[PDB]
Amino acid sequence: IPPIPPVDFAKYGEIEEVPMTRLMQIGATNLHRSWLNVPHVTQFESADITELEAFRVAQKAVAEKAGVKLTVLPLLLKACAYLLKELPDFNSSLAPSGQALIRKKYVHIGFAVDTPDGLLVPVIRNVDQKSLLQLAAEAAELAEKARSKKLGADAMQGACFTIASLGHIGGTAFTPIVNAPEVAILGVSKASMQPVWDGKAFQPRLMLPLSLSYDHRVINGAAAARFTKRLGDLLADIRAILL
Amino acid sequence: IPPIPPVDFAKYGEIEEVPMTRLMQIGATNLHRSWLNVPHVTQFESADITELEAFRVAQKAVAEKAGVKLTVLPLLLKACAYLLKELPDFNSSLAPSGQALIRKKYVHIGFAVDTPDGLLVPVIRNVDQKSLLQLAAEAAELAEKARSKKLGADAMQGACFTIASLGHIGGTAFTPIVNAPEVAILGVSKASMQPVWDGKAFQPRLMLPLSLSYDHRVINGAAAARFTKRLGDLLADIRAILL
Amino acid sequence: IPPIPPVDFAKYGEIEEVPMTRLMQIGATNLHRSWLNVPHVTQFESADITELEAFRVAQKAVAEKAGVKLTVLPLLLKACAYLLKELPDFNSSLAPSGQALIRKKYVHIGFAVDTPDGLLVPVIRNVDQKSLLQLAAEAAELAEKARSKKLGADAMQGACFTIASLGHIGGTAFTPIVNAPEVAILGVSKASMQPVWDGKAFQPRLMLPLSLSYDHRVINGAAAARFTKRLGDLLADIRAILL
Repeated sequence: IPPIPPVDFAKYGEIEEVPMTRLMQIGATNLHRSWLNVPHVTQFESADITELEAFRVAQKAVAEKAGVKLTVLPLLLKACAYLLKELPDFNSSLAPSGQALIRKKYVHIGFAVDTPDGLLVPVIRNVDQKSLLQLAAEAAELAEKARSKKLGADAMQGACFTIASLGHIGGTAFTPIVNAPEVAILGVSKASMQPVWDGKAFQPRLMLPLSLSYDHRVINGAAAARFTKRLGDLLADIRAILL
Repeated sequence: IPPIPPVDFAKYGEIEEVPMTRLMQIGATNLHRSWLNVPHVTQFESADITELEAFRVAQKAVAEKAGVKLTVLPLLLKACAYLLKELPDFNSSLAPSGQALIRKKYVHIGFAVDTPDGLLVPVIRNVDQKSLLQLAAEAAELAEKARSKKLGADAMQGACFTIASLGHIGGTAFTPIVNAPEVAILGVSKASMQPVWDGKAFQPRLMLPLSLSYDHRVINGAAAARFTKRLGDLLADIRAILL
Repeated sequence: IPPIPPVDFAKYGEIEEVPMTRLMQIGATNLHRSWLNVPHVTQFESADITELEAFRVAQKAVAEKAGVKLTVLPLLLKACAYLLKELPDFNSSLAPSGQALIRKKYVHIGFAVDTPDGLLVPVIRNVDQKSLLQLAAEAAELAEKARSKKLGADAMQGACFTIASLGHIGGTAFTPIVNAPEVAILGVSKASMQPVWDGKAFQPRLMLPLSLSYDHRVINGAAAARFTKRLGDLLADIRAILL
């Protein structure tokens, strides 16, 4: 692939060289390898989380009694695990022969933690089997170990899917890059009060922006549209996970 | 381009190998070839289809008398054909010498049909010359043949542009991949009632999300912004196609 | 990278060959080189410019007395220059060794001008040091020279960042391509009156759509979300640039 021509940046003013941590360099390589290997499409959707939010906030007592903080992330992890089982092509990878998908029968999900040294994506194993306060505890632990460089490379392996949440900082939507060999990554941005037509008038609903990027070789437009539609449906009423 | 390292997925749990149809493999190759060849940009726009929708629904009698279903797709195909003639760089392809555009003087448009075996994009020839009930009939036929594997490879050729509609499933917008050697593809998502400022107050208008991806080597930002603006203008009042 | 198969386009109808200006061909090459080199992510945000707009319009007298037109572009250039200093990783480039960032201590910003011959991106040097009417005058001059082929290649060099504004034509958002070796580009689309929840009811605020594409090897999701959040914050109240 043609390289970018070097420029003498100091011809234009003062420059300074800072170096990249080995973590950034690793990260840089993996993103570039994914970019050139995966033809990316991003499907955008918004989910009504007004009732989910009310639930979160009411269970503040129980979560503190348990010592966990219950954010949107365990609710997101539980719903994507239910969906990764319903729509199995999202829980799979392209076999190196280019002619088979390896469908995984397990659901481990990674989530992006941005640390000073670079991006880490710890993996919670068997998300489909853990409860909201279990995933809350564990997500929190893995993030603290990630920040404190105590995350062992074992916990960075064998994910089937990645959630990347930037809702705590800002933004309306973004187009994340698939962590190949996974086949999809869910970006989540900031929730806002939005007018939503109730058939007769506009009601304020709290809306969560979702950005699903996927590997278009494995997932086609209709399948990905159906995945963010079911996810918006499960987040609007998380009780559907019970049936 | 650096390959993705193989992972032993069975170290993490049970896996299963399903194979890809030849159609998926073909599709996989073509998308990857487009991805690496076309520097992609997506221009997003929303079009007011309140009046278009009213028209569609009122002509339900005539369409049933004709045996056709009149969806948004023939209305979309007629407007893009008028525009492909107004803005001819969208109806062209980059010559293999890298230094000429081949402007096509015909308008054939493909539309994406997602079938079990994979994606098919049948082509309606000379969309600029057919009427809304003619394109309605023909689109329906080609889709049935596509699903029923009776679509002959002849009808999959020589398109100038592609419409990919996922409005029947969901989503707010997506970033489609250009089917090279074409130079653009229109993605269409779900219509929603939206408040739109009338100069004095917010009126509910039915808004259609449009996502134009284009080949930035051939089309620059201003030209693509002008294309989705004219398309939003023609869909808001389809009578402008008459003049 | 696998080439696109040639098609005999004349099998389908009349075709015509128009040639590409040398400018388009140069442009075509540079975009393709960026595309294959930079793993791109776009972060979308909206900024409340109601008060900025009021200010613009009230200073119409002063700007005309000075002979300049004061558009949104000098306001945008001043805010990104303040931010390029606050968040220095956006004002830097990846060193050819792949293992260092060259942080620039100067702020020169380019802006996209679409001319008949192709795209030109003139550079205003030391944007951080010039005033709103100075940047207004200079932006206007450079654009006229760009259109009139009088722009000397000197003024097309050593930019740290690019603003690409299509707000004067249309669109809701787009995904621009990073001009490598820069690490980010801000796309700006059309402002619309939008309902924005004031804690109790929806107020019409004039909202500007921002689309920040970045080089994900150098900038991670949280940093880019923080950059468009600070930019939305500075545009909502440009007086924060004074402190």
